[PDB]
Amino acid sequence: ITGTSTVGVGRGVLGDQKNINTTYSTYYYLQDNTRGNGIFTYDAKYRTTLPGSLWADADNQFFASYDAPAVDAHYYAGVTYDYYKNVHNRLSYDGNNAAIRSSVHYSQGYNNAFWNGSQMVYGDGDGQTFIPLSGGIDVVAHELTHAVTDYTAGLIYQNESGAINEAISDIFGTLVEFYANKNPDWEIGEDVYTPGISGDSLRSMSDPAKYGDPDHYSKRYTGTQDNGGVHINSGIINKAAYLISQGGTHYGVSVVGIGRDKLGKIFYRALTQYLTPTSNFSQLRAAAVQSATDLYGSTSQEVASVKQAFDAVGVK
Ligand SMILES: [Ca+2]
Ligand SMILES: [Ca+2]
Ligand SMILES: [Ca+2]
Ligand SMILES: [Cl-]
Ligand SMILES: [Cl-]
Ligand SMILES: [Cl-]
Ligand SMILES: [Cl-]
Ligand SMILES: [Zn+2]
Ligand SMILES: [Zn+2]
Ligand SMILES: [Zn+2]
Ligand SMILES: [Zn+2]
Ligand SMILES: [Zn+2]
Ligand SMILES: [Zn+2]
Ligand SMILES: [Zn+2]
Repeated sequence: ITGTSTVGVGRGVLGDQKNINTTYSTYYYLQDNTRGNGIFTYDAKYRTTLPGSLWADADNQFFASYDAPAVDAHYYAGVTYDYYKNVHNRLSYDGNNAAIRSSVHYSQGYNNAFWNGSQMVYGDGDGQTFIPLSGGIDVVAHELTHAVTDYTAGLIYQNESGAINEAISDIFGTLVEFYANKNPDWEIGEDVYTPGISGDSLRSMSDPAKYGDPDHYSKRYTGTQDNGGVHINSGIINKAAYLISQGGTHYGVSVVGIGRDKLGKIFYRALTQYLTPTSNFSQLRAAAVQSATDLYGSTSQEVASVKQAFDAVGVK
């Protein structure tokens, strides 16, 4: 809509207060004109029809419980936009400042969130397994990174390529969580998963085996479930990324950590320049080594640490 850019105030899913960019035209709308071609948040009204109605509010204050998932979807889309622009010089998910649209209150008791090719979609969860999924910044950024992948490498969502696709989304979901300084960790989905249970998550990047996921190529899942293990085998790559950043000793291989910024630069270059739709784990290693070589030089510690980390998880 056309109107005056304003700043409202609201509370997110976890009860935290934040300012959000809105647009005034009789009502205040969840329309952020400050980022690219805009960030737009919609009410799906518990239907499965998309996108629903552009979110309208009478007083620019968003403290109702019904408001909370919209506040966080809107705010965390903006944080993700800022991360890709400020850190990687990428303008929105397509690199051409495409508008980011999100719908909240999708369906009823729906324990999922997804990028559907043109917008974000968030369920509210069932209140036991999940609370509204836009409350997790790493979830938001994970799903928006699938859009980045679709517009660059085009990794297909099965077998090793699909596990890479998932791991890329976990890596940048985590780097956005650190960028925002929003209770950062190397776990995925901890802020919205099992509200009754403290200290768990959907999966761990620092210790995938904590939840039974593989942390070495020799332990990879080889069956047909989960599209060939896309959420299971991602642990192999997630552990390598953790080692590249933080260092450690894993299956007897010592890795010198190089930190989070260089992790992000190496993987962003690999994704945007070198990966293809059917890249496998071995090709990811080659792409990451070449990216580190491009950025830091063939004899650098950065290249040596990438090699060490992939050796540690058994990927040659
Ligand atoms: Ca209000
Ligand atoms: Ca996390
Ligand atoms: Ca929990
Ligand atoms: Cl560990
Ligand atoms: Cl371990
Ligand atoms: Cl470690
Ligand atoms: Cl170990
Ligand atoms: Zn997803
Ligand atoms: Zn995913
Ligand atoms: Zn966290
Ligand atoms: Zn798992
Ligand atoms: Zn899965
Ligand atoms: Zn280990
Ligand atoms: Zn370890």
